[PDB]
Amino acid sequence: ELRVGLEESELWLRFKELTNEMIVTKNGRRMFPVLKVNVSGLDPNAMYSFLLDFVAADNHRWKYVNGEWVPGGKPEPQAPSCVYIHPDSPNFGAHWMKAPVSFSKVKLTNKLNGGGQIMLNSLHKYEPRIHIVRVGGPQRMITSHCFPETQFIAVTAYQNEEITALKIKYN
Ligand SMILES: Cc1cccc(C(=O)N2CCC(C(N)=O)CC2)c1
Repeated sequence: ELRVGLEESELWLRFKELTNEMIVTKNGRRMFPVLKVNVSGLDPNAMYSFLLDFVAADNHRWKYVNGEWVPGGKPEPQAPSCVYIHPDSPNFGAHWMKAPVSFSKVKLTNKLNGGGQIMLNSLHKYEPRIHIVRVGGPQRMITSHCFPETQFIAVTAYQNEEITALKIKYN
């Protein structure tokens, strides 16, 4: 069975219990913590591409009001985010299973941009999601996995200084 696990869940859970935040910029900012995924049960010899996207966890705008994140009352449907291809793609099962698949080079932006960068809506809450796509093979196959532990609100600057401190402590 294809097994997908989150590396350093311990640390992600510290961020999550405070409400995690990720900076977005016009040029695009890398993520801390980095999404690192443990994958077992691939065909070592089959060919796969690893895809990352961000699901809008709800349809609301969030604001930091008197030291607390609170959703707006005016939901709007959230268009699905663009997909980031792990730059090791495509590659053999063996490659993907020999070390955690680490999305260290994805950049989160607030502006439609050249390419690579993933545009998110500021003050929306996001749930990272991967797709493992069997490529080249006779039968195309996709397996998808969500990472609740890695939810965050996209921000142009940190609101909760407890997050600022955790980010610095662990970077
Ligand atoms: C058919 C399929 C499905 C999913 C992912 C891929 C893939 O790994 N790339 C990377 C290289 C290319 C690019 N320009 O980034 C796009 C296709 C291919």
